[PDB]
Amino acid sequence: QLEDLKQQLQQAEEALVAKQEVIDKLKEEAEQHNIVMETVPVLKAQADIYKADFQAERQAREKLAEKKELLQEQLEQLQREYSKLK
Amino acid sequence: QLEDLKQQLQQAEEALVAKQEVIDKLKEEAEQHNIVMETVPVLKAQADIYKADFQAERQAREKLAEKKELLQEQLEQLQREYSKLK
Repeated sequence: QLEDLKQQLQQAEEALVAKQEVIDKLKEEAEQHNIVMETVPVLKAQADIYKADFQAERQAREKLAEKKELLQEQLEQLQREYSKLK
Repeated sequence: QLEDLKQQLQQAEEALVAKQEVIDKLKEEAEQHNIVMETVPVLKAQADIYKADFQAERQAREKLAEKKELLQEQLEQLQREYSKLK
């Protein structure tokens, strides 16, 4: 009854070495994974900065386009008004 | 002792359940990591699309800003010419 236990205990003792080595591999991979993981909030923040730059630029171009068209009309009307007096 | 051995055997059998779940946790985290990693080429593609649109937008804005400045000078100049005749 004692020898019977002694064998199933040494078997389980080796099975803990077998499982600790699996844990030790997965943990080392986990640290390599984490450094890579650090990059993701950085790429996300970069994508946001480029979207905002584009959106601000687009807004500026549209407003600028409106003013130019407005200026052109004023210039044409004024050229016509001036020609009448010269 | 038979009693000492009994405890050590049920504290090795339970320690294998305790180590398998450490393995099962690390493996489940590994799959959640790989899912976050898949986002990397997506954030990179997004940044590139926005970066290109921003650059195309900046060039159109800079051409529009050159024309608007020219019109403004043409307008202030014509205002000066007109004011001379009243």
